[PDB]
Amino acid sequence: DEAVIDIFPTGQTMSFLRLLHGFLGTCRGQSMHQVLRDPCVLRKQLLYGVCKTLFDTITVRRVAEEWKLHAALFPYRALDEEDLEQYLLVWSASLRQSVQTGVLGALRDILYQYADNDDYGLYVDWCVTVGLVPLLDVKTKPSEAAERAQFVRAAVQRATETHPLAQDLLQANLALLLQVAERLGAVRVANAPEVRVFKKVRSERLEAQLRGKHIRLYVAAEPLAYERDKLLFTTPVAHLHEEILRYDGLCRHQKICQLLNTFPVKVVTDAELYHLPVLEAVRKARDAAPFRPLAVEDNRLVANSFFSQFVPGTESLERFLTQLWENEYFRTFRLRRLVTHQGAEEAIVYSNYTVERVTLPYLCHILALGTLDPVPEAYLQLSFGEIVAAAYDDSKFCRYVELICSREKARRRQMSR
Amino acid sequence: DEAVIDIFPTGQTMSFLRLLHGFLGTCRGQSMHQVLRDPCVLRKQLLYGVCKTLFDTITVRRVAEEWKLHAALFPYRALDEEDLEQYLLVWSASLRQSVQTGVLGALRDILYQYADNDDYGLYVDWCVTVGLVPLLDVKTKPSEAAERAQFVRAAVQRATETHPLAQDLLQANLALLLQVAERLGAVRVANAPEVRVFKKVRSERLEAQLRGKHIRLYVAAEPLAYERDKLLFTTPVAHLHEEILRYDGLCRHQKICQLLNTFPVKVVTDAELYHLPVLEAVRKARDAAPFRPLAVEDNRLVANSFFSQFVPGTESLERFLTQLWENEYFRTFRLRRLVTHQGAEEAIVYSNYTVERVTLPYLCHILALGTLDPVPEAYLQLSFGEIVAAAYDDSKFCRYVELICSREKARRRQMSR
Amino acid sequence: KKVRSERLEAQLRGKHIRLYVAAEPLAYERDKLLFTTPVAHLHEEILRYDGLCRHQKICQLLNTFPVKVVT
Repeated sequence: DEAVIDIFPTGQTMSFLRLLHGFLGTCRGQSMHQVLRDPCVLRKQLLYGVCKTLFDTITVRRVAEEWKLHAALFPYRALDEEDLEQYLLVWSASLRQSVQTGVLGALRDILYQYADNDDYGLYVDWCVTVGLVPLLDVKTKPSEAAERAQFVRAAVQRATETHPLAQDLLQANLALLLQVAERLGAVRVANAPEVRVFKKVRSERLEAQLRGKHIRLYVAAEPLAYERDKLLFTTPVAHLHEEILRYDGLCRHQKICQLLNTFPVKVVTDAELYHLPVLEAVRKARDAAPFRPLAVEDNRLVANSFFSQFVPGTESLERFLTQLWENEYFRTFRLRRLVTHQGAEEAIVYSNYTVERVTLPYLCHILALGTLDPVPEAYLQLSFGEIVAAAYDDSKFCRYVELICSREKARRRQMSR
Repeated sequence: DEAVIDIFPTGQTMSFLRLLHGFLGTCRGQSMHQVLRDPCVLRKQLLYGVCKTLFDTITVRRVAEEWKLHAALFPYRALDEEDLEQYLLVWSASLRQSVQTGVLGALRDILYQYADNDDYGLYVDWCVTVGLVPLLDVKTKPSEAAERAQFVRAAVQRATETHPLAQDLLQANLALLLQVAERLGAVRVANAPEVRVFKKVRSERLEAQLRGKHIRLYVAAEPLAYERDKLLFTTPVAHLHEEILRYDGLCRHQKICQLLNTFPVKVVTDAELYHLPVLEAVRKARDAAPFRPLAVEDNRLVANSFFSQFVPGTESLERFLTQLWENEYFRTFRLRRLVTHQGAEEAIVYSNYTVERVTLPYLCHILALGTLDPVPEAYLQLSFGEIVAAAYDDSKFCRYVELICSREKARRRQMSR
Repeated sequence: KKVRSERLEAQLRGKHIRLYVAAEPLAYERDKLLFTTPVAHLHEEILRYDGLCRHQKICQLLNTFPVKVVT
């Protein structure tokens, strides 16, 4: 039996998850954590990365080849003065919308089936409250890899009946598609009881076990460790644990100093009230708070007493704590505050440092990052389905259309002129 | 008998539905849940999805063929200088309004008959308060599928007497229309007494039963489960349950400390008031609140008493709770606040993230999502009937009118010039 | 609302009449059942207001005299 210092299921960190999802502590700052765990933004960045890796592959060759196919199939032309640019622009729009809705249906189906592990919304807690994530690599029989291969083959059959160039792109990159699909169902966030993580004092190679079985873990911020056997975390929630404990103690104190002043006089020695009228309400109230005196024996000597009536004010440290939570979650992740003119907090949303700090290291330890890339934060406010329309616009897919536009305008301009 | 931790019909979550529809708690924020369960926006997005799936199908061929039909039926033409564009524009407007009112009558009939299951308004409660929906897959005899076929055939007979191009669109896609009509009446939201959901501790495969019958359920957020046998949820309403319980405790406390200070003096030892004139009113008032003393025996020793007069201030935590509720429902769903200049809260309405978070997973577990798409949030504020006029305008149905406009202007411009 | 089959239907003086349900209330082992309608969202608060109005009238009608004595 090795003496090993333990960190996870103590009071100091089991209380952290209760306060962080609000069993004990509450404030207006509690919302600024729940903005940080939108599990849709992970699937947005995931689809942005897989579509950006998808689209920039064969932008040069097939834009000539399928245009040659549709041109030799239908070379119909009346005049080369006005209608050529109109056919050009409706051509570009039709291609981009067809491959758009094709890969949009493909990514939408393969994500809406099995991207809802929703472990992001716990990953942010273990990256904000202890700085290191427990996770159990769930594996199954290898037949289920063939089952997922079957499912993504059915999805690209939907793409096959959608459009030929889209299914050409998916038949190009389905290998990495099924790779990131299996990496997506590869792990959980260790959301299970009787889990524990500890730091062995002889060799600081702190590792978790789940119910006796060793599990791996990704450490992002190892705590500082000294001759203080208990050890301080550098995590952002542990910056403010004392203050929110002070707040909840003040809430209990205010409740008990309210509940001990209910009666009008002091001596020494359930909607029942609403509906029922006042003539019996004054009857029920008088027995609802029984007058109780208070007494201790003393010989030849009684009190010269004093009375104190106060309630502790919550609004001062309430405004202080909400300001503390607000400026804290704006420093340690640079959330933006986009507003209109004289506009009051229209949106709080992820910015460039936030995705770099939480989403990209997440995909580092899911190891999907070998193919992916960050989404710019201006794109993240957009839609689930509109994001691709600017995503492959950011690639040279729509930039090659301008060059083939100039090539076609030269090709028929030397015909006309 | 298996020891299974139970979650649904306890105090902690049956009280959630009572506070959410306001049996116990109240605030100015309580409306911000009821804006989130507008059941008309689901049928809005549903009709947008089915009209978008309809209208992009045959935009290329039949616009030429039916114009050939109308041209060979009536090729009358006086001059090609001014009147050609006028006939062209009234032609395009008549086409779009005819198919508009055709599919509008079709979707209006098939929606107003059997889309008022209104289960969205309960789905948002089980997605906001426990993060998972119980639901019972209601099935019937297979004859009723032929009754629904009969109903949609009657609706397309109304389309038949409306317009032929709309009847061609519905005769093209009536199969998937029957699919979405069946999937719409496929399930309820498990709004029934004696329903229960629990989490089996031996394998965390939490499942619901209805009165002993096993039913499936869609989990969107697995709650955190530990050696704490009770488990904490990550949902929005459980983030603020304690604070509104504090509010209701203060409401009861203020009601008592108002109801116990009603008499003017204290010693130690129903509209019947309004109509009645004051001479008998002051008579009924004194017996309406009888003077009562209060007494406990003591020997050789009496009181040195003190008096307290206060009621708790409700407006401080009332403003605090409404602000908490407000910024809570603004972070966890990015509800927009569209306003005019110096305009105060003109509308709170669904934005891009909100439909992605609640409507699209709803249609994911109704499995209508294989044919549908999100409506952009700017369209959802528009009408039930005007929405399609922009919806197929977003498609190439009105964009192909510009190309056949240029084709007709070339076809008669080479005739005139 | 019939508890055996939730097929809630109205009658007029013993004669059955039809009804259009726009929002069926939620029903549980709570025999009284909660409505999802907007007026039931604020019923408790306006009952609190009317109780306060009665309370203010009766605490006005009990302070009308200038002096108060005991005996």
